[PDB]
Amino acid sequence: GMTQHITRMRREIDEIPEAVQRLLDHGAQDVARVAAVLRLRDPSFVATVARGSSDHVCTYLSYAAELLLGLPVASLGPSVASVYDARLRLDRALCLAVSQSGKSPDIVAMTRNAGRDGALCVALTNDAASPLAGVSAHTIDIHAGPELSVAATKTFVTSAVAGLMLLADWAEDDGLRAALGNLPETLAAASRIDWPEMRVAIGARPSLFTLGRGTSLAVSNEAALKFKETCQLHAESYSSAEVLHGPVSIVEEGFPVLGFAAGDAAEAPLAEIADQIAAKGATVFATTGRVTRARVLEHVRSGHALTDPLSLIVSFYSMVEAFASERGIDPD
Amino acid sequence: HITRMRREIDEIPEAVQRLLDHGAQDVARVAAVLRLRDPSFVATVARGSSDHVCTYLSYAAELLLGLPVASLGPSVASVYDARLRLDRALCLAVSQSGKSPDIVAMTRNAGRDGALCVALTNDAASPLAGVSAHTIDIHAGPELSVAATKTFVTSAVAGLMLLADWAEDDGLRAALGNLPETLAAASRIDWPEMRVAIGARPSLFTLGRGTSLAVSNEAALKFKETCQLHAESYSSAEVLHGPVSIVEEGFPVLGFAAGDAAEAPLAEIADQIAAKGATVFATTGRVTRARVLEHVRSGHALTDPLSLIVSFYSMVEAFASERGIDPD
Ligand SMILES: [Cl-]
Ligand SMILES: [Cl-]
Ligand SMILES: [Cl-]
Ligand SMILES: [Cl-]
Ligand SMILES: [Cl-]
Repeated sequence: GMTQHITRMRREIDEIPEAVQRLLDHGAQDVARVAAVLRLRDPSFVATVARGSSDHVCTYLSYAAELLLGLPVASLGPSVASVYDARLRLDRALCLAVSQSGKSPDIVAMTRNAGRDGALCVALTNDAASPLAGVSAHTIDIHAGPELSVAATKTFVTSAVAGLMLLADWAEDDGLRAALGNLPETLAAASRIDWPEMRVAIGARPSLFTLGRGTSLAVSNEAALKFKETCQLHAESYSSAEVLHGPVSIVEEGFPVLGFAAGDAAEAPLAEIADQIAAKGATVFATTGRVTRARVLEHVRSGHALTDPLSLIVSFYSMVEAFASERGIDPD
Repeated sequence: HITRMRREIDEIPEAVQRLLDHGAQDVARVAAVLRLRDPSFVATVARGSSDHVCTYLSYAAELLLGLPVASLGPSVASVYDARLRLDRALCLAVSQSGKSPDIVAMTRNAGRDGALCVALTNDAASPLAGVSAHTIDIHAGPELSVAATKTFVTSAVAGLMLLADWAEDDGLRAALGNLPETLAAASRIDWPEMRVAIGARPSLFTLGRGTSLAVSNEAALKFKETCQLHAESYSSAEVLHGPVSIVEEGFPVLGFAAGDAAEAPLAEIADQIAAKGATVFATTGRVTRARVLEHVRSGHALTDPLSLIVSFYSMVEAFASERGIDPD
């Protein structure tokens, strides 16, 4: 009938592909200009400033910068500025600040101090007129549009895409630029996956372990965050290289395990651990054809190692929304 | 009949004294190298509890020396074998055994790529030592318990000694020098009221702000490892904004506050949470709603967290032994 029965979370997941398209179209110029400044200034290291889901974006971008450009990336605790007002040596540094609204006093303070202390500050934000924009040398509008879902899926995806576009223009990497260019298609496909077998597993045992290795650890961390946020159920993210050596036995917990595998150098080791876990009797799923014991999760590859995780997180978001809506949990 | 964990905690003060006695020359040598090298940044390489030590040392280096500190994901070397730009950097690797192939690989590659690699380890003959330019033996000695309490304290102390000598910081050196006395005092505290709260509602939330977040993180880890009960560590500036309501969970909250600029904001958030009905304890006499936890100050802001974590280890050991939990 006339009453619509689509959650805000789902509405925003179905807007992710076009949001990325708007960022690719409308943000291309600003991104190219900042990349030109970076090639000229030629900084020798990167500092990131962020909190919450924005910090998972920063983790993603830290792997991307290190793998593409070889630049070491330091995550700066905002208290260094906001509590201690320490003087840092940031000449020759890019400071990358990531924040949906750009209002957080701590993020603004750290970004302001970074500039004072020599860094070229670039903000990735959904509000170009925010306080953060005002303390940065450059602002890249992520073109996420208004978020009404607490999942804030558009903000995560577009933040990461904005940072990847910058890195790709800075590195002058045509393979990555091509993959980025095709993301709306890839993400559209990814949003049509909702992993019914995982939803049944979680319904049976309602907590979740996520795994990542290398770059995909950033989306594994994001996935655990948003699962807690939207479903009010417990989740924990681990490196697949550390999961078998932590405080608690993952297998003894009896909860489903989801391995985030991108088509990169970490795909094989992730698959290997996923299978080892499944061989102990645990319920394990992984986003790769390489697993022989763990269950293969439907996924869409992107054309490049660094864009692959964005496709996986879109599929995850879609799984979580379906899980919640069919159980009468409106995330919002 | 004391537990191995209690015996381990009791050994902490002497272990720190041996580090001061037998590690001072090695630390002074490396500090002299660094002081003249004047690296523009620091990278850290660690996993598990050693990564909490790295967090602690990251804050210490930023606040003392103004150098930004980058935590390097070991897969960058072990999986991707990426070429990094680490010219002139200090790369600090922290590992009890120094055997982890990922830690060894990231450190080896850090050196390959220009960093001066310094290992803080309990085994000077380990593979990690073998790929480092300098090795500082932490003098932790054998781990007696899964809590691995000496390893954490001595690793941090070794890092702090290095930073204090590099910075030529008399006040920090003084505090470090008195650590065995401070930590002996700290080990005699076991927070009985906290144990009652945790017994009643057996999960724990720990908080820190700035430097003390390192020990907050360590605390949650070791509570989980020793007791097999859930714990999670948050920045006090973020705890009221996370995906799950801390007050609504109904579990005790432990605020770690050092005698630094973060003490007041930690105490304020601790009181806000307490004002909402949660059971909150904090290591500061500045809270007026949350309960004050007995604690020993050390003579320097940067050494204060080591006192707090020793008291915490003592509380956990008492909590576990009383309830029939044998961590070991
Ligand atoms: Cl923010
Ligand atoms: Cl990893
Ligand atoms: Cl290790
Ligand atoms: Cl008490
Ligand atoms: Cl903090």
